[PDB]
Amino acid sequence: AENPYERGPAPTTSSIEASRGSFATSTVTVSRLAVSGFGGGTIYYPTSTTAGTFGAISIAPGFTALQSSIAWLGPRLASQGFVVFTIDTLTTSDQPDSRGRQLLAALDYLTQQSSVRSRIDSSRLGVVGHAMGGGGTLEAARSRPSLQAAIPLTGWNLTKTWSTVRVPTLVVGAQADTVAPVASHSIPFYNSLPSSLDKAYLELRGASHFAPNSSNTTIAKYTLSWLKRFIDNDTRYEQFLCPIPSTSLSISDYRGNCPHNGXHHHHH
Ligand SMILES: [Cl-]
Ligand SMILES: [Cl-]
Ligand SMILES: [Cl-]
Ligand SMILES: [Cl-]
Ligand SMILES: [Cl-]
Ligand SMILES: [Cl-]
Ligand SMILES: [Cl-]
Ligand SMILES: [Mg+2]
Repeated sequence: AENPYERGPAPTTSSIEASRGSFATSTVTVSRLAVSGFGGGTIYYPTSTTAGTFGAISIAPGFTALQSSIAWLGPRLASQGFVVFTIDTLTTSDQPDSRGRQLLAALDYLTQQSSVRSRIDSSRLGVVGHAMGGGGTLEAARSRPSLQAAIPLTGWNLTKTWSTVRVPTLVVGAQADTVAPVASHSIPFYNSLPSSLDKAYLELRGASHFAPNSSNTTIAKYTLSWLKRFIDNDTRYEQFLCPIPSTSLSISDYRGNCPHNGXHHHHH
């Protein structure tokens, strides 16, 4: 294809909302004892060897949480054409800066040492995270500007200013979140990102802090579209991001610049 990184069939509303994409997937377990730098995890990967190499992401949980809290993202994203590494942290009490470093240590294990490293294009990587792990994605993106995408889900971080981030970032907030309220976390994060950066804010209507821990089609479709657009440079997914979505039962607020790779809109 024109885009060497394009994978899978042309997307539709149905395909980006489905619980699975078109790629068969498998898993590998990485034990705590096999790695240094992070708490092990689970690799979800496309099994096909005829489609080319894939981009990859690491995903981190929040304070006290285990990888089971984010596991549903594994098959859901991997089956759309990504290697997805859901990790445990060294301790459940690790703070956002530590989670950020562990996201990066996990990506380096994935691309340099893991059993699927040959299936990955190590130049096309991203980070996703929930809660303090979402705070970790901003920490990781700030440190590693070569990342292609960063997605904090209901993120928590005492640092509110992210004006040096150069990684395209989708900030996902939960409107009713009382643990990491959007007014003091997600929205400040989004507002402090550079005006020149490809970025978006997605607010889940009436959602709690725990919405990212259960199957959620709105989180899935926009996470997928963002990862496709920026890890794969896949302009077939631009249609779902630009013009920005209108508010709905699932979406209470959306902000972002359009078009990508080139003005800011906001729907409330
Ligand atoms: Cl539609
Ligand atoms: Cl459709
Ligand atoms: Cl491995
Ligand atoms: Cl870098
Ligand atoms: Cl700050
Ligand atoms: Cl809450
Ligand atoms: Cl909708
Ligand atoms: Mg890119």
